[PDB]
Amino acid sequence: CSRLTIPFPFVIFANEILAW
Amino acid sequence: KRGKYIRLSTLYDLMTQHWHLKTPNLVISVTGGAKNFALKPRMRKIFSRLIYIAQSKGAWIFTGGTHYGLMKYIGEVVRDNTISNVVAIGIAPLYCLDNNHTHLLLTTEAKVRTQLEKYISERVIPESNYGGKIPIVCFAQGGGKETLKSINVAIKSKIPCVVVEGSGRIADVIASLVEAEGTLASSCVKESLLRFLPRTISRLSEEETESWIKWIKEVLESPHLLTVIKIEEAGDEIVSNAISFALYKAFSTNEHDRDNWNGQLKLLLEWNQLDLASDEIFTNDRNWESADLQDVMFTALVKDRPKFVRLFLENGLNLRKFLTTEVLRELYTNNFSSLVFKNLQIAKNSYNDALLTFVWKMVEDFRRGRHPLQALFIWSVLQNKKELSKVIWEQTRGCTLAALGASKLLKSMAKVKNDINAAGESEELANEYETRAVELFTECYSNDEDLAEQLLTYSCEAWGGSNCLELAVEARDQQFIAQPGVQNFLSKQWYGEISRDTKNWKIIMCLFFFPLIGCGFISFRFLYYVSFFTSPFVVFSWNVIFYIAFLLLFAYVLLMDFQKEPTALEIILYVLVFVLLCDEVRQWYMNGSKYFSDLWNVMDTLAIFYFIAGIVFRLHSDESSWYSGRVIFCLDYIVFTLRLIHIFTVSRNLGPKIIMLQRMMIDVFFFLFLFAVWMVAFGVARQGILRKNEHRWEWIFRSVIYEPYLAMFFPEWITIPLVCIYMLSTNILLVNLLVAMFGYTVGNNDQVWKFQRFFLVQEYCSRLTIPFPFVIFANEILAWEAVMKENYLVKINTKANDSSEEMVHRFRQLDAKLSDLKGLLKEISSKIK
Amino acid sequence: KRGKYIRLSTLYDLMTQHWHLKTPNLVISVTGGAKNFALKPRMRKIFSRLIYIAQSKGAWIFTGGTHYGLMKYIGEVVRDNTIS
Amino acid sequence: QGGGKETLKSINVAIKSKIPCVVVEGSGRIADVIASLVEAEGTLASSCVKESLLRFLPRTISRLSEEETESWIKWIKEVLESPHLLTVIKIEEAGDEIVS
Ligand SMILES: CC(C)CCC[C@@H](C)[C@H]1CC[C@H]2[C@@H]3CC=C4C[C@@H](OC(=O)CCC(=O)O)CC[C@]4(C)[C@H]3CC[C@]12C
Ligand SMILES: Cc1cccc(COc2ccccc2C(=O)N(CCCN)Cc2cccs2)c1
Ligand SMILES: CCCCCCCCCCC
Ligand SMILES: CCCCCCCCCCC
Ligand code: NA
Ligand code: NA
Repeated sequence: CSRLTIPFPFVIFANEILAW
Repeated sequence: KRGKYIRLSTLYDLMTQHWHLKTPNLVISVTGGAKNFALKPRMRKIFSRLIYIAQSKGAWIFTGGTHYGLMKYIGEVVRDNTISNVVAIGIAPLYCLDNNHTHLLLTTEAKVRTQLEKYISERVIPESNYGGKIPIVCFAQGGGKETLKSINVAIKSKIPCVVVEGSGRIADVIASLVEAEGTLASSCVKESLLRFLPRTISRLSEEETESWIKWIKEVLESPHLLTVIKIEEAGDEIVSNAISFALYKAFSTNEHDRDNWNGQLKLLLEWNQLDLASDEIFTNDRNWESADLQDVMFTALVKDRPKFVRLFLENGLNLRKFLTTEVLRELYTNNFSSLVFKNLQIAKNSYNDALLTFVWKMVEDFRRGRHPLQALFIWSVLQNKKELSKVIWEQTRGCTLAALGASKLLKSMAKVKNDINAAGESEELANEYETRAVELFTECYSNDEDLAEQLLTYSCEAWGGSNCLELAVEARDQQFIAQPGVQNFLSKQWYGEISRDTKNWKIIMCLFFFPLIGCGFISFRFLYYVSFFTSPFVVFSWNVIFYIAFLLLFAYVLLMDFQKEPTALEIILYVLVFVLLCDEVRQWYMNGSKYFSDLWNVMDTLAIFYFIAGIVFRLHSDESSWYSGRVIFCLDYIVFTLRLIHIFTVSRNLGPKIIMLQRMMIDVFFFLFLFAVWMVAFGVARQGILRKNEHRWEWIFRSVIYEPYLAMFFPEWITIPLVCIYMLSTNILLVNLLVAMFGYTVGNNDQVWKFQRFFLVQEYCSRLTIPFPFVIFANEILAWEAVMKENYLVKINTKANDSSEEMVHRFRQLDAKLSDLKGLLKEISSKIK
Repeated sequence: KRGKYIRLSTLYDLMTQHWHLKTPNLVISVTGGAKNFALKPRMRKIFSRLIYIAQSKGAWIFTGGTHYGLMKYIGEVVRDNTIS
Repeated sequence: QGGGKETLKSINVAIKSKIPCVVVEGSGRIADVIASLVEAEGTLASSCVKESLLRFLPRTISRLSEEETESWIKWIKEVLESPHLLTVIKIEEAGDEIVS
């Protein structure tokens, strides 16, 4: 999941919770 | 952001009409501006359960809205509950204001606070739970003059009950001056209050210190308005055990509700006061007819009081009469949570079974418009009512069946990944309905086996449309099926009307010699042949014996026969293959296009369709396709023998090894698939390197697949990385081989194969009970387990022995005995004076 | 199916000679027509062990034969022991 | 096991007339009374029937006359004339085989 989120042929195209 | 403030020196309408809602409860916390307040782990817990109670009942919490000690802790628990409604109204060298109260109304302030809360106690309410009257409670935990007159002006002026506890300065005083009758104890206020808070008396005059004795002694003029949260109450639900007992005291001592037993019940039902409602209401000196216990029952179901549903049933309430046609539809759309019903949509669509379709349609026809007890049970199972559904289960008629249908309905609603908290709870509740149906059925099987096995196959009167066995295989309830009652049932369904005590070989030798059945050789249970040859152990033994003789005759046809004409041997080879196909088409039902997904049952059909093509090539009369009809018979002879090898493989390892096998079968099929992928890529590499560079046809695409198997059955610098291919292709294929070996291990093991041994034998018993050559020729027990359930519920209830050895009754039964000795010591001193 | 009834305002021979057997034990449960009866888990157990004892010793259990509270519970444990 | 006038004279006409033994237990209205008036010798306890029976069932006394309420004291005290015909299934007997 830390790779690119786009398929192979298209690689060339590219404090409120601490209170909880 | 919010927080409203009003400067102040008639009031109530400016906050219930302009601002917010009505009060079913109202709590008063009085400490005053104590800048210090020792919050223990206990006092942090008492005033955190209290705001959860005000969150549940919807109360107002009047306190002094300044940012010190308790009142800044009460404020910061309120914003903790609005993070995870509560209306904490605040009324107040110099104190700073508290930035956590919802509405602020700022010594000089404790008269408008009293005359407000004395007005809310004055009101008359048409909802009328507490006789109307809006329940007012006043807490107390600390010392000082201000919290002493707050208890005074509560109790003396009107009747709000007051709750204190034994941790503090003067709330410990009144916690000590209530277990004592000394004719108002005219100077024990001085004999208390000095030895437990010695520094406050030497700070003021005597005439006001005696006024504190006048203050305290008029609190104790009514001890029915004074509940004490004692220190030894080391458990949850002790604030509400004190608030409800304070509200029950003030309600029942009105001297008006002697005829109103029902108003005491609805009060004691809203709070979960079971052990108070049993001994103060249902004691048979009070007169109730068990006819007005029905609207109180419908409230005990919807607010999830499971202990009160049980108390209403055991005091006399016919649940069959109560569950009318409209109560179930005031329950499936009015009191059905939409998060479950949205989750019922996803379970019905993504993991669809025959039981869910009856459940999804019976939820719908109540929300759109007869076994009523089993509709209330599904209502309380779908919503994961953990302990209410255990009460309705004991009132159902088919109790082993409904414990399995609930265990399947939850196991399908726990297959939804929409919320893994609700899917983790309902899987846990399903695992204790399967356990509930194991130990009920072993109780039924420790009685006579002919009635418990009458109950396994009960026609259910359309519960879900299935018996207890069908509802346990589809649920994959491995614990219900691995129990010895169900395994003994199947081994009698497989041995048939033959007894299991005859021998194993004694059955087989009666196949080869029919007149041994008519003697006393076999000990089954006038024409015993139709009983012997219908048991599926004999049908399986004859079908394998026929299948070997079919293969020994197909070997004679292939070698000695088969010259040019299909003579009398080969025609009956069709007829023996035809009954191997006629039974397949009559078993081609119930497939769902998934019966053929195992490579040993699609192999059965593809061995005949590759054999029927051998009868096509047989009747062509030319030598160019007669021999092509022999090589398709000889290749099909190996397919028919591998099915015999697979029959011997399964039927020997049908036991503990049936999990190791058939997991290793799909693990070797994956290795052989990866080996076939590698042999294809070895074929392209070997064809691309060798000759015939551009001289090709569809010769290539049919040879490259087979040239490495014919290979199985210039060195400048590339020869050394050719070995690094054989050190990589050996590695990645040997790992797939060893994964196939040891993959059965990784992944209670007795109930895994006992479910599979049950599922395979019941799959074979669901075939025809006639051998291969003859396929062309073709509420009295629910009353019994109601007795068996009550014997079972006695077993699990009297298993509270390690909780009876917890001596919390014996820690307090001598406290009444030592106080029996205590009071007699005191009165004998009064006589000799 | 069964269940015999006699309207009544010397008696014993008309049930040991015409009807059934002799008594090694004889239990008397007296509550009267209490229309309400709080059956706890304990009182459900005391009056279920008792009928098992009368099953073992072969007793007669005289009670008020009306369908209310204990006497309808005593009756329905009796048919539970004739089922098991 | 329960209360009322009828189960009180049933214990009476059992014990007084002939000798069948009587078994009570401590869960009920007046069977809890005689479960409390057997661990006590007070020379027949001439008014402890009033010192019992009121603090543990307070609504049945204010439904009838006094001369029959004193007759209930006459009813209860002739039960206790023979305490060898009065077994109590006590509450702490949390186990099987306590009826027999
Ligand atoms: C030359 C041929 C004709 C003579 C040899 C006969 C055998 C090939 C046949 C007759 C006895 C048969 C067996 C009879 C008993 C067994 C065990 C039986 O397994 C069980 O009993 C499991 C118990 C259960 O499933 O509940 C399954 C069939 C099987 C292997 C049969 C497989 C084939 C057998 C060995
Ligand atoms: C090539 C071919 C095609 C169709 C049918 C056959 C004859 O197959 C049998 C022979 C003897 C006994 C039982 C069978 C037989 O039907 N089984 C094998 C039983 C053991 N796994 C099919 C199955 C039953 C349950 C799951 S699978 C052969
Ligand atoms: C379970 C043992 C069965 C032994 C086989 C019986 C004899 C088969 C051959 C009979 C001709
Ligand atoms: C380049 C070949 C190296 C030898 C391979 C040995 C594999 C043995 C597999 C036995 C399971
Ligand atoms: Na290789
Ligand atoms: Na290899």
